[PDB]
Amino acid sequence: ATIGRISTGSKSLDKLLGGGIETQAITEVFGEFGSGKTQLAHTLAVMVQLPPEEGGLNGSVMWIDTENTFRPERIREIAQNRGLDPDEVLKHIAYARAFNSNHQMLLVQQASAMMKESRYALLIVDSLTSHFRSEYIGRGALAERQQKLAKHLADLHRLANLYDIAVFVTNQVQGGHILAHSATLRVYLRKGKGGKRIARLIDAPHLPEGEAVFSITEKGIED
Repeated sequence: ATIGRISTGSKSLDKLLGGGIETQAITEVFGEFGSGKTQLAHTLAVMVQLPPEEGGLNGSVMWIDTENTFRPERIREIAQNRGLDPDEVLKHIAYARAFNSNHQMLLVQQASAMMKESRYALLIVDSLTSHFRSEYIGRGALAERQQKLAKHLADLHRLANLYDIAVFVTNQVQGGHILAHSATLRVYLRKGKGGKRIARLIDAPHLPEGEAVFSITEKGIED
């Protein structure tokens, strides 16, 4: 992984992303359940804690959970298989459930208070859209749903830039999922076979089209 970025754990996925995930930016990963999107989030929550030589930023994590995504048992396994102390890794993941889209937005707006006293380098939102989709139903509420989501993405981008944090969010295709303003780096995941998952990058403004295969292992993800 390159200077100032966080390695995903997979050398081929890092290459596809131009050297790993960036701070001061939003990486948005699309896929169905089983595609590896949440496995990648769990892996990043450990990788960011590593020193720069090993692909991290010695940073803490904030995890905003909108649908029971976070598995501390998985973090413990990944940490153990990457030579880290699992209890220390968990102590540096600030977990917060978001009960609705308003609460999800407020959690982001209030997050920087805890960032002056500890060095955070990663904010995960898993998932970005589940509350927005369940709360704003039909054509009569669609414009408001997209405006609210765009405002949330602007808040995340501001936080990312002010505190030098990588923002990593998950999503699902449906064109319900496309916004008028492109606030993120979009990565599309799909499930393969034999432990493999495939990532595709198709419309990045400063990265060419590409694809990468990675594996789900006891180390989280790797080639």
